[PDB]
Amino acid sequence: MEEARLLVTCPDRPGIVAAVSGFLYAHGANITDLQQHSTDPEGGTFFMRVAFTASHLDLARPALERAFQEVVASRFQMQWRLAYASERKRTAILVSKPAHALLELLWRYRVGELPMELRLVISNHPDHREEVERFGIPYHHVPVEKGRKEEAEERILALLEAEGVELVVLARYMQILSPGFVERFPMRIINIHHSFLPAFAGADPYRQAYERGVKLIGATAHYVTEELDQGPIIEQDVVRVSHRHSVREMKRLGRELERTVLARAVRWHLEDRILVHENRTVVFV
Amino acid sequence: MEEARLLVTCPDRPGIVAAVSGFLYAHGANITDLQQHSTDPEGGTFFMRVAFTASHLDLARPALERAFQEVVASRFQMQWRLAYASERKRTAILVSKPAHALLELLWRYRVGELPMELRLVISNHPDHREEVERFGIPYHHVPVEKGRKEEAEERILALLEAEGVELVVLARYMQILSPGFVERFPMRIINIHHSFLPAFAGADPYRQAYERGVKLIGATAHYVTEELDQGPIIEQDVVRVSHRHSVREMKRLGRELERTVLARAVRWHLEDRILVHENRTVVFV
Amino acid sequence: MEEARLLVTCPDRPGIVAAVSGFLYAHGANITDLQQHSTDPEGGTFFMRVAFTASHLDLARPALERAFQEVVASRFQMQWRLAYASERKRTAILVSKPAHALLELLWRYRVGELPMELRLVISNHPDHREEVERFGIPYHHVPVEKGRKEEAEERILALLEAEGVELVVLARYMQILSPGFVERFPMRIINIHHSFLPAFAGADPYRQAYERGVKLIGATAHYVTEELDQGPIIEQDVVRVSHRHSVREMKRLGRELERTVLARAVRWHLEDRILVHENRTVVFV
Amino acid sequence: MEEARLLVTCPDRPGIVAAVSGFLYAHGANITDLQQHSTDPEGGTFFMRVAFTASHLDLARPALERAFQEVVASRFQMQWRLAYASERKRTAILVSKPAHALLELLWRYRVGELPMELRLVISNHPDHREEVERFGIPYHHVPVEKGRKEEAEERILALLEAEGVELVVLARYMQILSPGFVERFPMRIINIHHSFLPAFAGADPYRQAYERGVKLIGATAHYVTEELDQGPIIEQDVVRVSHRHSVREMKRLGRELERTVLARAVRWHLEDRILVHENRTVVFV
Repeated sequence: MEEARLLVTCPDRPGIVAAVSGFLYAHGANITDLQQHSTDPEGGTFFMRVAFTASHLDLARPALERAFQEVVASRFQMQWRLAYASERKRTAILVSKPAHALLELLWRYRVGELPMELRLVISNHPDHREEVERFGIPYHHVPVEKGRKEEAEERILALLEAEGVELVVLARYMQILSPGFVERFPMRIINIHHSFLPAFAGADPYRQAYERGVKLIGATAHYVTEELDQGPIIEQDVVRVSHRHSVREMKRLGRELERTVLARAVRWHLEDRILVHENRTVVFV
Repeated sequence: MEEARLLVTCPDRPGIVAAVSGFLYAHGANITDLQQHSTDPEGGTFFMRVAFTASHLDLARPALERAFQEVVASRFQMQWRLAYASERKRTAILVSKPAHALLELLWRYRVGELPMELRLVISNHPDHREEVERFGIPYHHVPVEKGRKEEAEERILALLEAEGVELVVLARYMQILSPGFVERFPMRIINIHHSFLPAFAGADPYRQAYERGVKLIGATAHYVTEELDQGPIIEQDVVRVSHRHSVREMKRLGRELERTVLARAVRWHLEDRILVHENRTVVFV
Repeated sequence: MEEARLLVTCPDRPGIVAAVSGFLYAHGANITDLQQHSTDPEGGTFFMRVAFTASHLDLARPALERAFQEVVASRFQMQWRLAYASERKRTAILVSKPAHALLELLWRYRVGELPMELRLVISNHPDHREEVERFGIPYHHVPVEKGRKEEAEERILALLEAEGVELVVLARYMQILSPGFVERFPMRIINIHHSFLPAFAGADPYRQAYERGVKLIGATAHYVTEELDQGPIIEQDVVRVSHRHSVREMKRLGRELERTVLARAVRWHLEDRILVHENRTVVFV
Repeated sequence: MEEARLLVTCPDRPGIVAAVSGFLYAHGANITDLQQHSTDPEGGTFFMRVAFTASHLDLARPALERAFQEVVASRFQMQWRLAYASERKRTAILVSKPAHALLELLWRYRVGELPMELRLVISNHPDHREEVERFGIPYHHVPVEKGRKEEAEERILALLEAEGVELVVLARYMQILSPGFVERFPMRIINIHHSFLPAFAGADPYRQAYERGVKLIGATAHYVTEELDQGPIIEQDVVRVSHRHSVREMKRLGRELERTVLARAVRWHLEDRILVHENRTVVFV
């Protein structure tokens, strides 16, 4: 069967669920999943993901959209999107030196545990061409020269635009992205990075965490923003470490943690379970 | 504010959520929480817990019930219940020799983390009278004599009936309950017990688990049934153990695990998040 | 640098650690990891794993082994072993229809997370030939015909001998192994399989479970033994399930659980961290 | 039976385990637990905890201590300690407005899960007098007036001295302690407090967090030091949060996290499982 997903965010008022479930009912659909959240009882914002089925979710789609928009969307000033499971989001993976993130994604993709359409892997290094190509996926090596940054980014954009990339995944890509680039992929660029307690801003954090004697290693997957501030956090987790682990053993623990947290975030983004509002997310698991 | 909770279970058909959220909307309520589950897309059974607020949830209650029953309940052959947070379920704790379960409950109750009204603690032993009374709660020691079982149970029932006990919690009560007794507390008697992998039916399981070299200890909180088969499982969890732990150390791990799992189940039952159907539960966390 | 590992098991006696470490000291070795365990304070059996490095673990090895046998071993009646990290254990993987456990092993092996030397994969089905050989590993299909089981085992055994397999992993191999077969691999056959709370013995476990309303799913890896009883358990773990997950998604989590649990017991074995005594194990992680 | 614990720390050298265990053996002791650690393979510092029992740990103790000092200690330049389980450490608890951390300590102490000898509770508020004294523990209220902080510390110190406090626990004590105060309790003051990913420095942490859309909350227990920097971390842990939880329920989970995390570091300390070297700790659990 075909599963349609209705993602909705709007100002919190009474009757949104009644309106939506009621609209869907009149169009002969059957809710298979319904979740909602309100940042505040009265006032604030409303969030809802509704997964459902219905006969002929084909040419019956543009019409389903027109009606929802006229009948419900406009009434509640809703921000929404109707997504179908059969749809496979054209994605791209940018990567630099580290390969733990990329590999987990490629493999999880290969055994069919990530519902996407991986179009290509872009890297400012050649290191992974062999492994990536063995998966039947285009590997594009486009160097990132000093000052010649704009040089590189132009190619990358053309590349993604040519392929119709809807999602860009930074699998430990070590180069910064100008606000202009990020501007073309709003809440469409997922990134991963190391976290700690307390936070460790410096050179070789995995040496500073060990130096402070931390008992935890964190990792944070988030949406990338032009904004001066880190984008909407998607997922966060930690791996326990003890006096036992050496800078060598912590790094391995942190990678396993990173590739896991990142895949989790990508899987969620692909299953359409992430709703963004302001600089936070509402993840409907 | 006052929080009202609508628990509903019925045969799965399209339009239940539309009907319920729509009814609540017309009665000027605001959904603060909505969760639902369907055992099967088409066919099967429907479950839903709706927490909400509204002005004057007082004398506006019996009327809210009449309408829901005439307008929604009868239409969908629903099994339902309207519960209020201000309501404090009159409960009772039966206990025998072990005290880990009872203590966790008493304390969690004392620091206000269990929304109930503990009326009394019944025991077929005297062991805990001192601790229980220090909490300002009646301790009733009613022996359970050989063959004179019916003798004991009569007192216990009279006791609970006199107090208006709505929930009975077996905090490691070591005596069996005749089907007649259980018959007066349908899905109102929560119990806790040890679990393993593989299961260990015998004398001194905590010696057989250690003897088999298990790496896990389990505990299961469930509703008690006259039925020959263990009642609806509410919650289940495990605690990891290694070659290191001795029968002495496993027992301590299993108790900490039991009192935790049991309190969790009681807290859920009290917050009205447990829906029973057949011999399973749908817990809305 | 070469990491030597000393695994020792013997009747618990005072002074075993003194004798073992004193010996290693005299031989100019430095202990990098030391772990011990005693089943009982008085009497019982002692277990210990000592990882150390030393100048010239070259042909200095045989002498190291002779000296330990004479000076410490015979004296304490210990069953021991001295392994070298660089000795990648020649292993084989048996598999039937299900591929989740096989794939995990293959990928973790390729990414270097499993220190072994995969020599071959054997199956009573041809299904996985393409994928396994894509990893550069020989695929040998040996059907298992009712009545002709005898003939199958002999071939399987010929292949393992010709390859000098030291470890046999059953990644969800669905065919029974005769005691005659197992007798040839004392504590050298690791198997994986389902587990539930309560347990289940029938057709469709992930069915009788969804049926009982369990909140957990268990997986158990263990060495295989000739006798009736299941062999020493190596690792056990769980995955939380609920009302949300379906009978389908319950099987998916069960696979991801098994694959992780089995790969873990394999790595611990390959890393020489498992000691067996009776029908239980000591795992020094 | 009396369990003796030998905590040792010294410049990593070959033969330390040989010398320590050989010594204990000669003195007729039996090792029940042995754990060691080396920060670096070559050079660095060695850490070790040995739990053992022995015939007549009576006045045989001073001799045991003399002999170890002469034969092993001075030789390896080790900072060591020999603790006896029966020596219940005299401890004190400081607390301000928040009571969650205090209550947990009090209850776990009463139920016997914290091997210590609570001598007193001191607060710059009178709020908890009734509850603390209900546990049979003296309550001493010492206000902290701006400008009169000096006068407060002196009294607090007089109370601790008169009681012979060996361990000072800060169960969310909201007042600053002068270096002069801390200097009197080298590695003897355990404190607890919030932590986030990313961290937060302002008014209302559980506000700036709900603000950033974090999915975790952290708590860190650690010894207090005179210097600017936070002292050696003892334990760290987390609690997952989401969109579901509110700013209210985020504080509730944060309390339950802190109380558990602090009580854990306290028990490990009381059980002599913490060794400090520089600004980090080694925790042998």
